[PDB]
Amino acid sequence: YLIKFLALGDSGVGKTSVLYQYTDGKFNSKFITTVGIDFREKTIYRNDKRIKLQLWDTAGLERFRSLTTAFFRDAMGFLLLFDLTNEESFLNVRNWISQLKTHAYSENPDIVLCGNKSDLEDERVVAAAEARQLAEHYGIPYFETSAANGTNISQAIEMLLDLIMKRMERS
Amino acid sequence: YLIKFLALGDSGVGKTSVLYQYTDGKFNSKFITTVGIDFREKTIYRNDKRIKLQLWDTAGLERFRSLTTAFFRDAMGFLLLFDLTNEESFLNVRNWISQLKTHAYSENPDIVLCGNKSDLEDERVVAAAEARQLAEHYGIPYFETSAANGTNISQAIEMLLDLIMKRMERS
Amino acid sequence: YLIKFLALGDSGVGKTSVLYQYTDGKFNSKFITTVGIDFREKTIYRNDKRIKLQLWDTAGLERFRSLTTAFFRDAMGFLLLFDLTNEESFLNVRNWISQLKTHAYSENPDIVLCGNKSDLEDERVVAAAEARQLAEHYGIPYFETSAANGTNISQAIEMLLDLIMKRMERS
Amino acid sequence: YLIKFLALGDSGVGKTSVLYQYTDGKFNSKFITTVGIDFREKTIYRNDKRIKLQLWDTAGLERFRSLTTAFFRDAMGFLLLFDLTNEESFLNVRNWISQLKTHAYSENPDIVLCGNKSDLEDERVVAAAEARQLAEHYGIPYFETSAANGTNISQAIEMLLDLIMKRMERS
Ligand SMILES: Nc1nc2c(ncn2[C@@H]2O[C@H](COP(=O)(O)OP(=O)(O)NP(=O)(O)O)[C@@H](O)[C@H]2O)c(=O)[nH]1
Ligand SMILES: Nc1nc2c(ncn2[C@@H]2O[C@H](COP(=O)(O)OP(=O)(O)NP(=O)(O)O)[C@@H](O)[C@H]2O)c(=O)[nH]1
Ligand SMILES: Nc1nc2c(ncn2[C@@H]2O[C@H](COP(=O)(O)OP(=O)(O)NP(=O)(O)O)[C@@H](O)[C@H]2O)c(=O)[nH]1
Ligand SMILES: Nc1nc2c(ncn2[C@@H]2O[C@H](COP(=O)(O)OP(=O)(O)NP(=O)(O)O)[C@@H](O)[C@H]2O)c(=O)[nH]1
Ligand SMILES: [Mg+2]
Ligand SMILES: [Mg+2]
Ligand SMILES: [Mg+2]
Ligand SMILES: [Mg+2]
Repeated sequence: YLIKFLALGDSGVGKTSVLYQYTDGKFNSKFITTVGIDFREKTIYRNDKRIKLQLWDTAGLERFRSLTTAFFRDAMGFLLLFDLTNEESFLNVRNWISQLKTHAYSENPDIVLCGNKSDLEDERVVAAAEARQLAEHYGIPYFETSAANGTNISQAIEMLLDLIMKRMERS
Repeated sequence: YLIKFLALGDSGVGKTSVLYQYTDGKFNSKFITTVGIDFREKTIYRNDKRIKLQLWDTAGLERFRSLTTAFFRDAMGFLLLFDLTNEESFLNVRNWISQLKTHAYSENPDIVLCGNKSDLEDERVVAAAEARQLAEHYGIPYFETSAANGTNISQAIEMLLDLIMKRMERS
Repeated sequence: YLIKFLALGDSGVGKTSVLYQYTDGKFNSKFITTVGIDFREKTIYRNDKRIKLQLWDTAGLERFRSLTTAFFRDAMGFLLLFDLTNEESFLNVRNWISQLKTHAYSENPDIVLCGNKSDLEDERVVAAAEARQLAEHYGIPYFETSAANGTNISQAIEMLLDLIMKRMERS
Repeated sequence: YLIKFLALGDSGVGKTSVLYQYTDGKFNSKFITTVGIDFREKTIYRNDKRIKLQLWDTAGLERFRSLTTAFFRDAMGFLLLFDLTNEESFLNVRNWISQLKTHAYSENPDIVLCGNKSDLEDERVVAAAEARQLAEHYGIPYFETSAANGTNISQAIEMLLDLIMKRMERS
């Protein structure tokens, strides 16, 4: 009931800003383009249970992440993000979901897709339906998040917790 | 009938621009000198068959590529490029073809050499015969490509597909 | 009686400046933000014995340190530092002490926490009690060090030497 | 009778300029501070034999070199350089020779120490005797080299060839 999952996606998505909105309920706009392999942890109570939630952050400038073979290997669920203000990030989601399924333990591992930076209404480039459709072909939940607003952040992470808690219970 | 091969060579050759000309039939002149380990995938029909072609790109600033021991190890053919406007790139091809043969699975693995940036007629430095000769000593196909024009791009990749499809069939 | 330990913590703490104050008894204010994996060595006489002390320095821009699986794996004690003039460094100590216990050999390995840059009285941000309290919850020694002054440097390293010498003797 | 050795030392020593003086008998003053893991090869005739000499270059900004566990592991001799115009480089030689002996195959592996940049007479900082003394305590050959002049370059590499050829013959 230590629960570990991994946040991943492209550089600029906002997976550092997103974990901090959840862990600490506020928004640091300052963030070095991550070089290392950090994590924030925090105790949650969901289904009247003990959850030491361990939120592992990754460097956006590699898919060598999930080649960690311990950090990725030890993780139980994945939180794939993209930026709703660059298409490139969104288009890679297929390649991400793909490489997860292959290099992961289970054939179908527990994933939640977030389209971040939703507050940037004026720079939106990914259309919501197309996103929802991509969520359909894979049958994984989708949330339009903002680490600036907090919109759907808690929902999104709580879903991933609920998914793997189900997986844990099914066993 | 998922087919994986790896594009490699020196930094500036144009192996990112070349995969995008093939995948998407156009030319992005913008490309950050690759830091990560990306790939584009795409479904092709060659010999009335299902081809999920997986085009793996590498960072030009290492031969630590092919030390990937999974990414290189899992790949079935190699697409070695050089720039026809710097000799250094061309001269390394021997050292590349060399280190492939050694660190690869088969004694003779399936390779296609491309001399890229052929549109840069005014800055050409490698002479075509010398290139063809180098292709001779190793008995691997050679194409003078441009990611700007698309010239010989499709031909070149289709050849590499045809080679490993032959290898697959021979087994 | 070659003794190896590893200095680690965040970028800017002063673990390069601290090893040099100890090895060489003076202060180089010049220090490139470490890119490699250096060490200083030096022969010491503690409990009337031969000590080839090997002081391994790490790059502050990773927890991929302690994933070294030889450099970290071969080390016998750890010297965790933080800067008393940025809270972030101090707050990570928990996450450091945590990840050490997990990825290390022994359940409880030999650690000494240093709060560096104590000379920067005017920019002090971590309160001494809170630091001492953090040392309490884990039961590991704590020193307020300066690589500029030398204050508590020798004490701190000599303690870590004494701890693992005890561990060696107990075996 | 493929012979592999590895050139290593600190960033700025001149181990890229030195291999090129040997391979090609001239001096490129232009050299990006190496990021990757290159090698030059060349066929030599020493003791009336076939030598495919493989000269592996390393990035100066790590001792993670010799952690390559294939590139270092596959190498048969080592060519340690330092700059005669910075003491730091020279002082590390002990730590280099040390870490070689430990992480290498044989207890005493085949090493040749070069003090490079000897042409920079006006900026010389390491005194020749002190260098020769350091060579004495370890009993490995020493040459004062210049990649600018070619002075002692061929001698130095030919010695390392002769050493490991002896080791090969003794077996
Ligand atoms: N306005 C706004 N900016 C955001 C949002 N999420 C992230 N950012 C901003 O996007 C930039 C990078 O986000 P960051 O938190 O570094 O994301 P990351 O995906 O962890 N970066 P990397 O992949 O390089 O490690 C910063 O400028 C950050 O403030 C968001 O929802 N809204
Ligand atoms: N004119 C022209 N420019 C080209 C061609 N191919 C690549 N380029 C240009 O060459 C530069 C580098 O191309 P790029 O694809 O990044 O090369 P790379 O070898 O993939 N780089 P890296 O190894 O770092 O991944 C870019 O400015 C790109 O437009 C070509 O056929 N013609
Ligand atoms: N005033 C003061 N400056 C210090 C002290 N210790 C380190 N510094 C300064 O802190 C800066 C970085 O210190 P350094 O030793 O390089 O830090 P590091 O923890 O080794 N960094 P990295 O993790 O990037 O290798 C340098 O400017 C150095 O002078 C100290 O005790 N007092
Ligand atoms: N005058 C002079 N300059 C030299 C000599 N050897 C190398 N240099 C110069 O020193 C600089 C760096 O040398 P280089 O060969 O790149 O060394 P390196 O050790 O491979 N560097 P890295 O560790 O970053 O890979 C360049 O300006 C090069 O021209 C020499 O004998 N004399
Ligand atoms: Mg980040
Ligand atoms: Mg590229
Ligand atoms: Mg440092
Ligand atoms: Mg170099």
